[PDB]
Amino acid sequence: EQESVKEFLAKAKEEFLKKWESPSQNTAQLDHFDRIKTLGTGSFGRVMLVKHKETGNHYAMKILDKQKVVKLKQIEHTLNEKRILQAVNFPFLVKLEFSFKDNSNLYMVMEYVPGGEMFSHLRRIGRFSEPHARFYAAQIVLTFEYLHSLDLIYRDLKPENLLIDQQGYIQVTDFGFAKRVKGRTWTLCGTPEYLAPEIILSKGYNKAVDWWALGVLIYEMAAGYPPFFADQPIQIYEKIVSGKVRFPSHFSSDLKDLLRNLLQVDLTKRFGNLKNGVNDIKNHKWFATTDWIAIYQRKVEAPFIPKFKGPGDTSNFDDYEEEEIRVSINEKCGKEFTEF
Ligand SMILES: O=C(O)c1ccc([N+](=O)[O-])cc1
Repeated sequence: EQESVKEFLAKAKEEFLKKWESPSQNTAQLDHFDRIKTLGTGSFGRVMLVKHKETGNHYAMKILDKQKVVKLKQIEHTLNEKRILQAVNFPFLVKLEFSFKDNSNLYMVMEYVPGGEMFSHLRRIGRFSEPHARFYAAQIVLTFEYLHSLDLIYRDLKPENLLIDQQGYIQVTDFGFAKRVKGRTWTLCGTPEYLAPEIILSKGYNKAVDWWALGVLIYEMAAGYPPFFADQPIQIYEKIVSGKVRFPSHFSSDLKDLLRNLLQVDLTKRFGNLKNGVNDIKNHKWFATTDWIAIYQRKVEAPFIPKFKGPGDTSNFDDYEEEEIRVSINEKCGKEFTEF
């Protein structure tokens, strides 16, 4: 509770609110960019590496098909995503550089993070050592302290959404489920292995779901697999709600203790959601070696620098069928996306 942290977060919230209340809109257009490669694809959108034709800068352009967003009931989520991203500012949050829309699609032009997904690195090495997991975890703790102070819940923590930058630090990406919430919210969203019990059980839930997800992430980083793994979602959900977790014997006692407090089924007893808030996590013995300010200032040497050749190198991302970016002659779903 150092006044220094209080004053930092008060300024952070002031700056967020000014942008939140007057969002930027329509700051580029599609023909300002060349398409390079598809980096990922989903049921209503895609991410493509693009290059700005005048500056030469590379970006990750997320393209969402308006009709599919509507069909999959993602309108509000998409509006949340863009309004939040244009208003936030933190060292471990990916930057939204431009946004715009056309007759068919919504576009969010993000910084490109060439090291690829944490998930790929984790799966290639098997598991991270505790110091390595702790370095990433510390960045997530600080990022959640920031987001939660702004009344934002992230709701999609998982290794695929954490990209590794040129200095070996995290960039949190994919704000598709992020939401500004005072009090409780109810939507079923997230990824199965990372869902808190109160989401599975259809309760009104709060920021404590992000702290649960951090427990899942730390476990998965340190073990190589998530704590509630099973072959089918229903089996995963049964394990999540059960109140039981098994730890590998290689985990330190401090790690097990922290994880029991993050993976606490009773949200009213979960670290990050008690009277001392984030400080119960920051002051835990597992984080005793963490210099929180040095992490924030990016002065700690990272566990590894991803291997890549330059800002246009796509070698840490995988290969997808290349599909057209078609723009209809007629405006689709204009009313739904007026504010974008
Ligand atoms: O926020 C996102 O969804 C996002 C996805 C991918 C990348 N990227 O590939 O750098 C950046 C942001």
